[PDB]
Amino acid sequence: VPHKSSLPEGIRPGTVLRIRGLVPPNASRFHVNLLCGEEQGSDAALHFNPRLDTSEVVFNSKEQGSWGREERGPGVPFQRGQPFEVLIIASDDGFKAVVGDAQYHHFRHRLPLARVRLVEVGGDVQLDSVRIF
Repeated sequence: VPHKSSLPEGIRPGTVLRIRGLVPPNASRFHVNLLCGEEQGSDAALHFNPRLDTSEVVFNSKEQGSWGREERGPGVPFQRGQPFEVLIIASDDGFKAVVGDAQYHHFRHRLPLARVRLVEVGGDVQLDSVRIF
């Protein structure tokens, strides 16, 4: 079951999402979605998708059900069995992903930031906390 964090007032530049958890020892993939609503099929402003099986971290958007052009971070700074800390930071020009102690990727806004209303974490992941600062 996905972890669904409603944010009815939305997010703004300076919003920090702090995600702490652990990658299960048998994990293949997990994701963090910033979605525009609570309904099924809602558009995704950001889809942040570590893929342990294919050694990549995919970034994308989704509109009217269709995935956009994939972007990728460098390598895969996640390991089966190991804890992680991810920051997703909103700015006027996009999202910054931070993993561990380092800036990881910058994802330029594709959808208006003001549309985001929900953070969804799904897939093969153990979540300890998802915090909005």
